[PDB]
Amino acid sequence: KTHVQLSLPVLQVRDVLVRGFGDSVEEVLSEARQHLKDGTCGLVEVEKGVLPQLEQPYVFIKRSDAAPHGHVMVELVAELEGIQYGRSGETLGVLVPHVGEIPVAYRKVLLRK
Ligand SMILES: O=C(O)[C@H](O)c1ccccc1
Repeated sequence: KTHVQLSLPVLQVRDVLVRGFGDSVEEVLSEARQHLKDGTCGLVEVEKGVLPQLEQPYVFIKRSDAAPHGHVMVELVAELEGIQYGRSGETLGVLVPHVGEIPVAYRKVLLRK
């Protein structure tokens, strides 16, 4: 399937133990996609002071369309040193590895895979 319904645990930035997916745009997009497949991906909602507490390159989920079965359609966009790889809509948050942190909420998304 081209899209997969996922429920992403929303984590507080100060709880996150592993603050990015790796060291290159290509690696972080690869690792994000793997963690989204394996159910080991969390979402941090972006506000003032969040991104400097996480590791670049960043992986964002961004709205790809204006929401089947409650699931917002999203795609992945990476960022390194102020350059974005991908073009998409509003940021829903930044993806990180999930290693057992307790979430504050779930974000229902339909991920373009
Ligand atoms: O196809 C799968 O195994 C799975 O749906 C999946 C989820 C997220 C990204 C890629 C693939």
